[PDB]
Amino acid sequence: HGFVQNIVIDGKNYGGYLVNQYPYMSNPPEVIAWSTTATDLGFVDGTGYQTPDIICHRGAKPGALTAPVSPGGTVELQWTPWPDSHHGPVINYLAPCNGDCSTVDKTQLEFFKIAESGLINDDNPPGIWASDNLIAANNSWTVTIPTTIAPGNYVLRHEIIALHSAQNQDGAQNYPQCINLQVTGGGSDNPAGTLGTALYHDTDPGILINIYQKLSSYIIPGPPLYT
Ligand SMILES: *[C@@H]1O[C@H](CO)[C@@H](O)[C@H](O)[C@H]1NC(C)=O
Ligand SMILES: [Cu+2]
Repeated sequence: HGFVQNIVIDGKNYGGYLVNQYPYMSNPPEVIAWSTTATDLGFVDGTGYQTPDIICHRGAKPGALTAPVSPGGTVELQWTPWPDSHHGPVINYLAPCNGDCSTVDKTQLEFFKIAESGLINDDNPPGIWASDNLIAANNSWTVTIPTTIAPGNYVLRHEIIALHSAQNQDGAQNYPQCINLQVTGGGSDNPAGTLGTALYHDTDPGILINIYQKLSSYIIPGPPLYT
């Protein structure tokens, strides 16, 4: 259980959507982060993969603000302290807003994968995952925005999937966090985009999986990485 508390871009903090404060507030602040109803700090499991909840988490609505990112610049997302138990991949997708991200229909966003990290080492099952990398980096993930994509406004959909219960149907725990970015530079790729509700299915080999046994490979779920 956890959520993105803060985002660092070009030497300043953009406060995140504090899901344990703002939902109780009724005049909460404008942020670059999407609002959610996930006040349990919980997940979207396999029962929700073909519901709108999977896109930017349960009941999610666009953030009011959009953060400019320098060309090929870094977006550092800072989580609440991530449990060692919650082993699994950290995956990053962009969808174009074709306009102000604050007014987009989330149901029509088309995501391309810009980064994935999965099973790093399996010497000691369940092993060392991207989630363990995120913990070792004091609960922060660094995303580099490609230079080869068309500039414009994009939703960054940032996700940990926890696999600690994933040996059972609908056991995998998706933690998607969305923020609004204004990508800059000279690129011109418009990568083939996957609907939120076509990202994952509940029987994918990276999703329905027993992590506690020796694993020879791990197929990171979601569409193919763009390069
Ligand atoms: C995280 O930072 C704290 C100090 O702020 C430190 O005590 C902790 O051990 C750090 N890093 C890692 C890899 O644990
Ligand atoms: Cu949890």
